[PDB]
Amino acid sequence: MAITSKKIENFSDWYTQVIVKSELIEYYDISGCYILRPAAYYIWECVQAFFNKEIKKLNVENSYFPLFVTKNKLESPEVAWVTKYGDSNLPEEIAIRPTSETIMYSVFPKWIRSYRDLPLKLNQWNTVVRWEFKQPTPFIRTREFLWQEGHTAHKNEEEAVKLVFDILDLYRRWYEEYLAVPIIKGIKSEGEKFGGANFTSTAEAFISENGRAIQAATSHYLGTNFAKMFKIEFEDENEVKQYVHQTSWGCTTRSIGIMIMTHGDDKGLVLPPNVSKYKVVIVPIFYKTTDENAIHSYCKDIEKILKNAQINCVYDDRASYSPGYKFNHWELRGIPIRIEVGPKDLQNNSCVIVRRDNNEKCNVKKESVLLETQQMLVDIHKNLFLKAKKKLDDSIVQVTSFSEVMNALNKKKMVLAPWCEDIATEEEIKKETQRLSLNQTLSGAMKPLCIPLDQPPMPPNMKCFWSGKPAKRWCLFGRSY
Amino acid sequence: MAITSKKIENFSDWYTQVIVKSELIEYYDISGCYILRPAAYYIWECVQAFFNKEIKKLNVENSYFPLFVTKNKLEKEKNHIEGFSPEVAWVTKYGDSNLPEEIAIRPTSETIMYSVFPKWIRSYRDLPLKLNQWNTVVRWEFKQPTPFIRTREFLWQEGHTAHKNEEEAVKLVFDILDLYRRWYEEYLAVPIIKGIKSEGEKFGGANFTSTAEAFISENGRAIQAATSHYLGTNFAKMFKIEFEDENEVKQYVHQTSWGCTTRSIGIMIMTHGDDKGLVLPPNVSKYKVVIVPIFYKTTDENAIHSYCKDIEKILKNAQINCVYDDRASYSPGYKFNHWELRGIPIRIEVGPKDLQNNSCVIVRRDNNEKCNVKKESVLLETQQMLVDIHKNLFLKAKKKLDDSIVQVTSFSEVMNALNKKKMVLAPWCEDIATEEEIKKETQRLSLLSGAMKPLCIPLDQPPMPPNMKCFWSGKPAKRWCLFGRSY
Ligand SMILES: Cc1cc(N2CC[C@@](CO)(C3CC3)C2=O)cc(C(=O)NCc2cc(F)cc(-c3cnn(C)c3)c2)n1
Ligand SMILES: Cc1cc(N2CC[C@@](CO)(C3CC3)C2=O)cc(C(=O)NCc2cc(F)cc(-c3cnn(C)c3)c2)n1
Ligand code: PRO
Ligand code: PRO
Ligand SMILES: [Cl-]
Ligand SMILES: [Cl-]
Ligand SMILES: [Cl-]
Ligand SMILES: [Cl-]
Ligand SMILES: [Cl-]
Ligand SMILES: [Cl-]
Repeated sequence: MAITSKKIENFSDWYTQVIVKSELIEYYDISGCYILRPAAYYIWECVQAFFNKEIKKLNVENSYFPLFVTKNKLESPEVAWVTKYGDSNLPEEIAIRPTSETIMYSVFPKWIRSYRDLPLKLNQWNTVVRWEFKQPTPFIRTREFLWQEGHTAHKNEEEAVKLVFDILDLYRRWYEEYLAVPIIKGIKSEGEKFGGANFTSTAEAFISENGRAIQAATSHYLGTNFAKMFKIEFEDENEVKQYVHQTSWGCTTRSIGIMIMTHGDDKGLVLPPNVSKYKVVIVPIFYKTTDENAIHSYCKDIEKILKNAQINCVYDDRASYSPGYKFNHWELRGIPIRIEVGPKDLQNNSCVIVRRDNNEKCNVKKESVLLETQQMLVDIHKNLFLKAKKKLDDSIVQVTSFSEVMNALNKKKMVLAPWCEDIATEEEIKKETQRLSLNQTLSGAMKPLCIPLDQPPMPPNMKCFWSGKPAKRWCLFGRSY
Repeated sequence: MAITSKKIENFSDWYTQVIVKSELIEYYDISGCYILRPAAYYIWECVQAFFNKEIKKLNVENSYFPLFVTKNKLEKEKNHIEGFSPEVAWVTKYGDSNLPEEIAIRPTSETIMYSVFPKWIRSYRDLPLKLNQWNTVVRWEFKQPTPFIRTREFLWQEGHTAHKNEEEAVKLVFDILDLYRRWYEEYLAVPIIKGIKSEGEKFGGANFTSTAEAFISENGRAIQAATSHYLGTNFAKMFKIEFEDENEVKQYVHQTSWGCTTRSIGIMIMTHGDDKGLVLPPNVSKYKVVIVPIFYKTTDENAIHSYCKDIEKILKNAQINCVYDDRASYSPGYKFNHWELRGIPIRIEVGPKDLQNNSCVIVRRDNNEKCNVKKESVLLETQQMLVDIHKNLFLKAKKKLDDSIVQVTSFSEVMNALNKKKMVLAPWCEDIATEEEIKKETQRLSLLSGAMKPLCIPLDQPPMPPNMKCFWSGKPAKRWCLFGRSY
């Protein structure tokens, strides 16, 4: 099979082709739900192992809360409602969790009585259902998805904010160190922040081949807002009752999606080594051999070296298929490294190592196969990240006025604009960009993506690019998913 | 807090007290749904790690399939529908909107996965297909629930394979069965009986169902611990999962299915828990050791603090998780009880008298046996203790299992065995019609249901005399079968 749509030219078709033909995703007769085949679920398992290791160092503990919330306890136009079991009607409808704030925070008071019960730090690896009737995009925007949601309660605001930003850096490492994707850290505007949050912090990603931003992960400071709604109070060290200061943070399998859209090429899936089940595929070339079993033994001992070094590989000894067919088979599926061994290189005690990301063929003696493999795996990651980073940073153009924006938006860029952050302007900007875009399947609108944590200098009397009023801060704007 | 009910005299109240006060579960606003607090979810995490690494050796791969299924796919089922229909949860409203196309929450994932299996299996070159899911399922039963054991929503793994013939599939069925035995014995220290299920108790649509059964001798109740089904070609015919074999002729795949749930946690709790509360196998306790200081007005409290922090660092540099209970507001005895309630396998006490000797007291949660260890060896003895505790928990458990089986030849022996909280081993003709007769008559003579059901036909069969009759019908007995009250 082959990718018959160029990514730069027909992005959404390239994407569906890649995710189905690499065996990541299978479509399902309920739209917005997709089957995660082994190759994608493996990526999820990897980032889950990493994130678990890292949040246990923050003393977060894993737990599992129910899938169902009662109607009253959810007081939304996006929720699947259960009503019957078999043919009998439920006494009252129950909702499938779209998020678990109201499921968890209504039992938090049974656990929190005094300052000696804090901080409470829980995490869930679960599934949520968000039944939006807009159009789905696999991984990026789906009605059922896997995620992790963490929730903490602290005795004050300093501890809670510190954790919000510790989690945000763990999300940075999740994307950069495992998915080789660079992200922009920022604060969400108050029109786009989480409902009930004090502030929402965020990591944003950008798909430059189609000009779209994607929110990669979120860490919210809820403050005492949910504490006052659910009366989560505690006796402090002065016998005074106080409200807990709360955080919640989440990340979903959308991350896999962002990864595919960043590194994928026209040959197919390109996988960062850390998240590929097979890091190496060994492909024999049997033509012109003198001892087929010698080629077998040679490949199998390369295999033994690698997995004795904890490097998982597959030996593709299928006899019917040409070497070229197998090269394409494993390239499509994103295996980062291929080892070719033909009769000349058994004669030389060498083998050819091929990097998936640049297709550079390299002749290495077998004596240093492992070392070279390990080095290349590391370098593959570096290069995937670096290529992505420059692509990200060449996608942001600073503008001082709205008149420069549409042009920048039509070259598939993000605008860094000085903004007064007044909430009424978010919708005005969205509709104006929406109407101007209506002149050549997803939305033309431009929205605040985030106020970046790393700020350029604000010149003295800088006017807001939309309002003409004093500009509060620099904000990223762009089309998104 | 403490356990005020004795396991042997009020089992159900003992159980609810233990699971709540050890901070294992929390009760939820919706009946039959429970919160798994960190201590129980940790056990789930451990057995999941172990099972993942074992099934990956069998070349099973993890996957994730949707939570929902249309009626179209769920009714391709011939007898699967008979088995699961009244407990299926139905989603009818979406936001603020009822749409005709109502969808069901998975009670099990056969009809979800097998509906796409034909797309992935075309040739013998595609076989075997081996998939596993860690997920949640919903079985909304009208009967009243039991935390861990019978819940309306529960966590599990479900594994599903397809093979080119019967030999491969049956071999995998029993390899998975032994992985389940290892789950229970090596991690939960719970002995199980391997067996084959009766025809009336086997999974709907399965050719045969193999099973591990556990028994709670303190209330005479059997609990099905895990199952491994050989589905043969039943689901393959009904879902048209065919493949071209080596001669280019269509065949049906031979399928297996196997599952195990958070029920195992409950089984563990019911096996080892005692009147002091939870008793955890060390493999599934987050903390292996709790250090409690003992303060007497003879020595500096800071010297004891330093000593315990030394011990804690010794243990944590050896990858043994511990906790030093430094809390100044509570007595040592309070801490003893606090941590015995929560099932920590080992407690280390240091006071003045073992600080003077560079030693400490090591106490085992399973038998309260105390040891006096010099500091320089704490580590290794702790290590050995952790192993021995596990084996003790297993061995004790096994013998209460072996003493709980009464072998009978006549129904006249049955009630006296059931009312003495045993399961019976009885010669049985295995005709499906007799299962309901037995259930009803044992319910009617008992004072949770009093019925005894067929549990398993054990793989280990005692010899069967040539003219032995079925204990219930008088017809020639075929095999020995375990009967008991259950959950
Ligand atoms: C996979 C995924 C991840 C996240 N989220 C949430 C934010 C964040 C950022 O980190 C997070 C951790 C919590 C991200 O991961 C949100 C959705 C989602 O909203 N689903 C419902 C749905 C279904 C549908 F068919 C279509 C649309 C839809 C809406 N507009 N358009 C053009 C299409 C929406 N889905
Ligand atoms: C945790 C769990 C595990 C398993 N399963 C099934 C077998 C096995 C072990 O082989 C497995 C698949 C792998 C086990 O784990 C089945 C249930 C369950 O049937 N839930 C519904 C329910 C809810 C309710 F409130 C009450 C009752 C009910 C029915 N009778 N009584 C007296 C009470 C049932 N629950
Ligand atoms: O949906 C969200 O953004 C928050 C964060 C994780 C849990 N709920
Ligand atoms: O419920 C059961 O018993 C089978 C085995 C796992 C999937 N379905
Ligand atoms: Cl892993
Ligand atoms: Cl705490
Ligand atoms: Cl292969
Ligand atoms: Cl195929
Ligand atoms: Cl403590
Ligand atoms: Cl037996």
